[PDB]
Amino acid sequence: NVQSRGLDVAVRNANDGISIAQTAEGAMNETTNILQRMRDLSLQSANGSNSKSE
Amino acid sequence: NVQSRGLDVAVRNANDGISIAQTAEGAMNETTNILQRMRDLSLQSANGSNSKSE
Repeated sequence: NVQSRGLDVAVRNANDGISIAQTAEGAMNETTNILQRMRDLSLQSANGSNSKSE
Repeated sequence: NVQSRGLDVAVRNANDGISIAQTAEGAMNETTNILQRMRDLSLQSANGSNSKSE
């Protein structure tokens, strides 16, 4: 009965660690989207056609 | 006749010993339930998702 209760808590604890990993990965999702946008703007800005104003 | 009376008293003393042992065990029944709950809380607190507040 002590092990059964401890396994109930253990499943709750694995779910909580699942949630922290989920929330973090979701935040990294927008970090990837933002970084890719910077990369496209960097390629565009490297073109020789561009002047200094743009 | 003396042994018959002393045996009647002996059953009374055996029953009183049963009563005391029974009560002491009923109290230890709740000591077990309280300790098991304390163990569930400790397992939950050992999780890393918790902050100092929890």
